[PDB]
Amino acid sequence: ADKELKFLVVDDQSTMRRIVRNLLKELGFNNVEEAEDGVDALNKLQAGGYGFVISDWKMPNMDGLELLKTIRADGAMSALPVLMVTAYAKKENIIAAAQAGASGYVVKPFTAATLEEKLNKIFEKLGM
Ligand code: BEF
Ligand SMILES: [Mn+2]
Repeated sequence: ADKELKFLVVDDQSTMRRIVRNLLKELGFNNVEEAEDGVDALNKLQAGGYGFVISDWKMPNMDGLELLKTIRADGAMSALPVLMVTAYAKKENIIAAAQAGASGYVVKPFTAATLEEKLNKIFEKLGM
């Protein structure tokens, strides 16, 4: 994928945002911004230019399933890649996120290799 691809990393825990941002840097992606919940995310997205969203689920103000649904329903951003990265591991959560249009889903805790693999799977699916 294009190394200038602009990522938005959304998680309500600063530790997890730092993990994901650092992993992206190792993969050669430095154009990375952060958000703390779905509302903060949407504000950043409105500003434009984003090419990929990595999102937590459990967050105050707007949770990540609502964020994913909002993105998918909005004409300006309906095709934005959204990778869910969450501690929710139950199949009903996986099903609800998949049905809502998630591009992929990673369960926390996750290894660097898992994040790379799942990002690549999405790049290949979308021809990026
Ligand atoms: F708080 Be997240 F869904 F891991
Ligand atoms: Mn959370």
